[PDB]
Amino acid sequence: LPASIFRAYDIRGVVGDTLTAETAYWIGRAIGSESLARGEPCVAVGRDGRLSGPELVKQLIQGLVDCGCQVSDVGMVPTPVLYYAANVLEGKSGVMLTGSHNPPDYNGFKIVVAGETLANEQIQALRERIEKNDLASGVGSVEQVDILPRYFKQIRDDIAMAKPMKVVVDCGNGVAGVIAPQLIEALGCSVIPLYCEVDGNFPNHHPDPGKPENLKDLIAKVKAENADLGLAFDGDGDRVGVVTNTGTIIYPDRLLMLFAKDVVSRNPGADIIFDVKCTRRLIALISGYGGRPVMWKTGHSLIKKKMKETGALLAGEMSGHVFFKERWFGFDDGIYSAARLLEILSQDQRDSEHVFSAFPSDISTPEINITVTEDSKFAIIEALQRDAQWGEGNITTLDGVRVDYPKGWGLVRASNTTPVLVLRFEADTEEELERIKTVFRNQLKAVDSSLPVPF
Ligand SMILES: [Zn+2]
Repeated sequence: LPASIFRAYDIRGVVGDTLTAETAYWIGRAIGSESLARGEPCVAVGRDGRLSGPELVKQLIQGLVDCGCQVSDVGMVPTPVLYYAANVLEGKSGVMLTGSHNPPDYNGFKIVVAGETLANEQIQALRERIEKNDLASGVGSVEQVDILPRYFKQIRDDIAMAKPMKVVVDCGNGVAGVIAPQLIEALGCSVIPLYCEVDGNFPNHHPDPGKPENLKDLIAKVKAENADLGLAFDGDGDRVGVVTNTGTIIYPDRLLMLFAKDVVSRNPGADIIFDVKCTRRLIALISGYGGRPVMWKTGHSLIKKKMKETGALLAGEMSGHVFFKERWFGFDDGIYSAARLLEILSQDQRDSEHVFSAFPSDISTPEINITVTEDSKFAIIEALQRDAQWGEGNITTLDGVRVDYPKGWGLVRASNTTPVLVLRFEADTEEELERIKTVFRNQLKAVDSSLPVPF
C-alpha cells in the first residue's frame, strides 16, 4: 500500500513505518517493470550508510529480480557513484537506496531508468502499478559489482591539482567517507577528516551542509589548523558545502560563478543552468564570459532534465547540487565538484577567501519563510500570478513568482514539503532593496490583507 512516499523527485519515508521492507519490495517491482518497458533489463543498485539499508537493498533487489532484471549490485556507495554505474555499466538503469540528509530512520529511492531520472508523473506511474498489480514477473539475476575503484580512478585521472592544499573534509558520518577524504588525499592534498566514519546513527551533526549550524565544527577546524579550504558533504554525497580558509561559507550560486568562468573558457557559447534562487549576477557573469545563461526550476531532477534538453555543460542549484557535463556525465556529484573546485583553486596563488571575495556582491536578504497553510500555499502564488502588478519588472513564473528589475530582484514561491512561502531578495544598493521588498509586501497584502509579511 501507500503513498505519501511517492514524492516529486524520489520516494522517501520512515524505515519502520511508512516505508517497510514490504513497501520496498513492491517498489523494486515497479522499477523493474518500467525499466523493462523501456527496453532495459540491466539495473544497478547502490546504497548509502543508513542503518535501515543493509536489509532494504534486499527487499528492493528481490523486487528487481522478481521482474526478470539483471541487477548489478554495487553495495554501499555515494549516490553519484550509483549514477556513475548507470552511465558506465551495460545497463543505463540504476537505483540508489537512500535517505539523503534526513534523520537516521529515513530512507528512500532515487531512480534512474533507461538514462532518465524519473520525476512527478513518472514516479506516480510506479505507485499506480502496485495499486493495480500491473508489474512484471520473471527469473531475475543478481551480480556483485565493485565500481568505487573505477569511479575513484576516473576523477583522479581527470583532475590536475597544481599546488598543494590542506583541506578539512567533513562527511557528517554519511556515506561520503568511503572515498572523499581518500580521493581528495589522492588528488594531492592533506586531509583533516571530520566525521568521516560511516555511521547511520549520526552521532554528530546530521549530514546537511545546507544548514549553517552544521558547518560550525567544520568552520572552526579550518581556522584552527590553518587549512586552505573546508568541505562538507551531505549524507549520500550528491551535495557539497564549501568554506574558505578564513571560514566564509560559499553559497552555490557563488560557487557556480567560479565554475562557469572555468567551463566557458573552453567552450564558447556553452549553456549554463542555475535556478530562480540564484543571484542575477550569475546571469551577467555567464554572458560576459561568452556563455548562454539559462534560469530554470528548482529540483535536482528537473535541472537534470533541462541539461540534456539544452546541451548545457554545467548546472547548479541553491541547495548545493552541482552538475558538470564538461568532462563528466552530467549528473550531480559533490565529490567530483569538490575535485573540480580544488582543481581551480590549486592554480591560483591567492587564497580561497580572495578568489571568491573578488566576485561582485549585492545586498541580499537571507532566505525568508512564511508559514501559511497547506490549503492556501499554492493558491497564494496563483493569485499573485493572476493579479499582482510589478511595474516593468520581468516576471518569471517558472517556479513561483520571480521578478527581475534592473537593479535587484525578489522571489516568492511555495515549498513542496511544508505549508510555507519562501522568499528571497537581492539588489545592489539598499534603497533599491527596500523598494523591491516593498513591491512584494504590497502584492502579498493585495492577495490577503491579513497575511503576515515580516519585511
Ligand atoms: Zn543528497
